Parts: sequence; C-alpha cells; structure tokens
Amino acid sequence: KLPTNLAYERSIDPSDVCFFVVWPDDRKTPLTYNSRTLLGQMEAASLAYDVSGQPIKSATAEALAQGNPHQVDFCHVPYGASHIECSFSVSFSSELRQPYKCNSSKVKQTLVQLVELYETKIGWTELATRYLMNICNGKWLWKNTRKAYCWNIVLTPWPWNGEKVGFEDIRTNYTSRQDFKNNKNWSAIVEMIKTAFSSTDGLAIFEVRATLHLPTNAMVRPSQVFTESRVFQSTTIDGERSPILGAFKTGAAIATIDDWYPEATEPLRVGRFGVHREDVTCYRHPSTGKDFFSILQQAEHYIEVLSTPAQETINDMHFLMANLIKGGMFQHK
Amino acid sequence: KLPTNLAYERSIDPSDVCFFVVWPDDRKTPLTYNSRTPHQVDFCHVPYGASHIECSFSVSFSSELRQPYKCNSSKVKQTLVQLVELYETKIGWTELATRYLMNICNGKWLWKNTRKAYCWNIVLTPWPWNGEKVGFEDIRTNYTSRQDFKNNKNWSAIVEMIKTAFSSTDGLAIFEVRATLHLPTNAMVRPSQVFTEKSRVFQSTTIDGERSPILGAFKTGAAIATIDDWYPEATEPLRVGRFGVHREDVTCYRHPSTGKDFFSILQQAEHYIEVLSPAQETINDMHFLMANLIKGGMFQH
Amino acid sequence: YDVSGQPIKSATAEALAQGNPHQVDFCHVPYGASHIECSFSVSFSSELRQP
RNA sequence: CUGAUAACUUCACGGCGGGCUUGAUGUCCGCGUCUACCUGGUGAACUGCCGAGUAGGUAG
Repeated sequence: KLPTNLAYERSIDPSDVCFFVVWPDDRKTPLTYNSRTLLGQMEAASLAYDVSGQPIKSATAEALAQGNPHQVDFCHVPYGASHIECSFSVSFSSELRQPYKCNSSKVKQTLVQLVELYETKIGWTELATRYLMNICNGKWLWKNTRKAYCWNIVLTPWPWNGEKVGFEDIRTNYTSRQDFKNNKNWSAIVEMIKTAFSSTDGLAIFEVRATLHLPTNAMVRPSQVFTESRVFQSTTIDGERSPILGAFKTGAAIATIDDWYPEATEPLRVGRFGVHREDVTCYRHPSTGKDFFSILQQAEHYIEVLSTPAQETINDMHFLMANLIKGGMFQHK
Repeated sequence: KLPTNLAYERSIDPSDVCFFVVWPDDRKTPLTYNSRTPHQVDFCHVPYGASHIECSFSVSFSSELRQPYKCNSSKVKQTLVQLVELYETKIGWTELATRYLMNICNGKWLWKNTRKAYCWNIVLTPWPWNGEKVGFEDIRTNYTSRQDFKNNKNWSAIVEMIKTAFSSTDGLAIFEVRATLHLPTNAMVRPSQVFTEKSRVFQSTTIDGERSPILGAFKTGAAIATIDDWYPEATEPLRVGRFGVHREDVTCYRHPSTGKDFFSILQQAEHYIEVLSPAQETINDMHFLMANLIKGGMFQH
Repeated sequence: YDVSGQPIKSATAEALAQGNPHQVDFCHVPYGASHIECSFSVSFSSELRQP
C-alpha cells in the first residue's frame, strides 16, 4: 500500500488569459495598468488596541488621524472602448489510464483494472459535463462577471467538422444544467471528452473566446504575484505590459466540481484533503476517512463491488477518479 | 471575539470621473491642463468660448455584505449572518439607501467645483430599467432637502432596486451618472492631486490621446460615504471609518475612550440580537455597524 | 499520516488549509506567434569496428 | 643602585636535462496569494495699446 514511489500527471492542460480592448472601430489593443500611490486612514485594530487594553497614552486622537500612505497597481477600462475580450486554450488528454512512475506491479494492476471497470459500469458522462460546465459558463474570469451587462462565450474545438459553438447571454439563458443540454452542439462535445478519456492517444483541444460588457471606466481584477502593494502578474503583448490572470488559476476554476463531501453546499477545488478557502475549516479531513488516501487503500474493495449504490460507492468513485485527473505524488514511507 | 482572520469586501463600486468641454456647436473635447516649472506646479481652467463642462462616472450597488470573505470561525459566521438578516426585517434598508443616493443626486461628489456656479444638472441612467432617463434640473434652486427629492416622479423606483440589491442574494444595481456644470468664463477646475511623500501635481489619464485630470476613484468613493452623524453631539456628516476620523482638523471623534468605535460595538454582537428579536440609540449605532460592513476592511487581531 | 496510519495529531483541520508557496520556471509560446522551430545535428561514424 | 661596570662576526658563490589523463551517461512528477484606503491652491498675478501674428513689442 502506497509503495514509496507513485506519481501521475495531469490530463487537463490550460493556459493563461490575455485581456484585450476592442474599440468601436473593431481594432484591438492590449489592456494596460499603472502604479498609483494613495492615502488612507489608520484602520487596523492593533494600532489602537491590544488584548483587552488600549495602549499606554499612545492612542491619542491626534495620532489616529494621521495620513497613511500605501501604493497599489490600478487597472480599468479606457473611456470610449466598446467591450473586453478574453482568450485561452485548454486540451484534454488520456493520462489517467496508467501511472507515470509506479515502483510496484502489484498496485499497478489494481489501478489499471480500476480505470477499465469505471469506463464500463459508470462511465465518463458525469465527469465530462462538470469540467465543461465551467468552461462554457465563465467560472474562469472569477470576479469580472459581477457588475457586467452581458458576457458571451464562443469556442473552436479540434477536431471538428462544422462551425463554432456559441453561448449567448449567460444570466437568464444558460443557468441550470438542463439549459446547456438544449443546445444544438452539446451532445457532440461531450462525445469528444468521453473519447479522450477512453483512448490511448486521446486528444481534444478547445480554443475558448469570451466577450465582456462592463460599465464606464469600470475595473478589471486579474491575479497577483506572491512577493516572497497589490502587484499584478504580467507578460509582454506586442511590446506593452499587460495583465494575464495566470495559468494555475484558470485550471483551478475548471476543477471546481467537488460536491460529494459528506454535507455539501457548494463546489470545491478537488484536492487530497478537501480544503476550502473562504473559511479555513477543512472538510474531507483524514479523520472521517473520506479523503483521498483512505479510500485509495480500499482499491481492491471497490473493484469487486462493481463486478451499485450511489450513496457511498459511486460518490467515492467520482472523488477517486477526479484526483487521478488532477495528478500528483501519492506515496509515503 | 475577533478570531484573527476576518475580512469583508466592499459593496459600492465607483469609478474615475472624466472632464469634457462641450463647445456651442455640440462638440466635446477632453479638458487639458498646463504644467509649470522636482518643483512643478499645475494650472487648469475652462477654455474661452466654451459653453459648459461635463462629468461622467458609474457606480454599482452589489450584495457583498451578506457573508464575509474570510471568516476563520463558525461562531462569528452565523452571528454576523444573522445581524444583517435581522436588520433587513426590523429596521429596513430605507434609512441607508436614501442617504447614499442623495450624495449621488445633489452633486456632493463635485467637491469644490460647485462654488461659483450658475446652474448644474444631473442625469441618471439606471439598469435594469423599463422607462425614462431620470433628471435633476437646476439643483441649487430646486432640490435642497430630503423632501424635494421625495416629490420627484422617479424616486420610488431608485430608492427601490438598491433595497433589492442588498436584500436578495446575488443582487446588482448599476447607475450611470452625468452632470453639466455652467461655470463662469475662465473658471478654475479642481481635480485630485498626486501624493508625493515629502507641488499640486494632478492625477491624469489619457482620454482620446491627450492627457486629462480624473478627480480620482478613491476620491469619489469618499464623497458618497459621508453619511455619519451618529457620533455624539454631531454637527456635520463624516466619512464612515472605524474611529470617526475628521480630515480638515486633525482630530478624530468616535475614540475608544468614548466606547463608540466599531471594535467596541462589533464585540457586542450577541447583545443586540435580544432587542431586535427600542428606538433610542440601539438603532443609531447599527446604522454605523451596517455602514462598516458595506465599507469592507480587515477585522482581525 | 505518521508511518503507516494513526494521523499525527498536530495537523488539525485549519492547519492543513493554509498555503504552500513555491517557485518554478515557466516557459510558454507568446501570443500571436506562428510556430516553434527546433534544430539539432547528428553524426554517424565507424567507431565500433575495433576497440 | 639592574648575573653589575666595557664590547663591530666577516669576506666569496649557475640547480639542471626529458614528458599525451583518458573512455561512457534522460532529473523528474503536482500547485488560486488575497481582502480595505480623501493628500488638503478659499478670493488670490487684475485691464488696456501697437503690429496681419499662438512671433514680437508697449502701459498704470
């Protein structure tokens, strides 16, 4: 069990999202930003308190009303621009069929046989819709879909005989899961993700394009660097610096599918221990036995059962097959 | 109380302001200034022969006050969720929504550019909306008190649609705002100023290729938020902060020796569930508590 | 997980849910490029006929 | 009030000859940094005149 060397690699391969400004002349230009210094008040609680006590004659009414300088990076839409566009690419492959490094051919035959049986008994129709209902919905813009007039998505699949698949205004049209199903090209896209999870050289590639309608001089919020001041990540598009929203963050929106944890309310980022980032309580803890390492050690158990209850058996096969699509490092001594 | 990681996100989203110069022949150009010289001093004025001056920004009323952004604890979670949900019933969003809207309506966001003006008019453009452009004409001599607004044809719908934007989860309300200022000939315009930690350097942007001043996006967020007159013996409305800081004089009201700052009311959250399950001061400090959750900020020690 | 089981009870609920900062190199094809062009050289000779 | 008192170590000098470190090599697998911000010119250096003049001059 967990034979001290075992690793997979990822099946989903996104990129980073470069923003563009379109004008009413239809000509495109890259969005930019500048650094701005500002002045705020003295908000922090430790400046005028401590554990049960105000500081000793240092919290004076003249010194809590001083000027505090900060500095931010500030980005917004220029005046007169028509709308905003976004553009990345994502590709799905077949990497979960077989481990990358394995070290033991007795846990290898347990895992390869477990993926052949999953394709047959309870197939790829549940996982393929959930990754695709975050690409064709706009989870990957993350906060720019609040305070918007309208946004659209048009994607260019490969290989494909036909047209581009469009999705018009997503706040009333494409809301439920049944709304996506009535589209003209929905059964042909999910018969292209099921293939790529089932071949041995399976490959489906999508070129995803979006528009955004925001108010006048409205703000755009990309991702930030870590600083081992609100510094933005940026690349160089045609000589101009420009914010990018990152590539490890657009792959975390697509993998926001997990709602099988034992009392669900919203989808989480798929992980080994089930962390949740707003409130720092970690659901799917290793005490309850519902995390990844516990239910992987019943791999021989779940083979024989489906050779079926959608209460604990099928809900654990979805979590176990989704961590193998994420990839990683599954071992200890 | 205050378990070391708590933060809210703001619920009012103003943008920069832009100054355009309209000619008599219905042509609009950007208002450009002059620089004079390390030591650098700027000068801005209305160009001769111009009719008036236009201004346009936008603001949004969203619903990020229902739950926090990071919370760290499920005892400060369901307490602060219940306070905003009980304030919706017993008090209502009426007394806050009217105060935020009037500072948008009566040109308060034009700081010192209304002094020595003949007439100015302000036109809203709400969304989602079935109807007409909303007008407020000759504001100095027609709209001066809470009651002149309440006689308007379109005040029952714009106090509304903000009340729903705080009450309903995933709510939204967006206002486009336009103003026209009839200033005298060769009149001075007063934009915002760059900090320059130690003069009068303007905050500029590029509109149609040539530079133009902005009057800031944090500057126009301060003007809408001046609704605070519940500090004791209040004579003038202040900007909503944690310690009631006044800017012109460098004192501050609301000091923790008084017992009326935010951190000595936020700790008393369980006390106020009992009375709301009282119209003297238990109401008049929840207007300060609600205006801090609409503001945002990290609340942690 | 300590050795084989019985998890080490210092990694509590919120202890697992912090970050883990790292640093990697990153290479990508820039926006608006056409294609990526590779080149090397290889040579064959007779070095096996005698030691 | 000194193991006390006094004290010239000097002249001359060729290290040299010769020299192949070599053969072979896959560092890899996974990754959300984020929340909140006022810089404060009161009225203040005003009005003519010549010249075609966004140049130039000239008044109290």
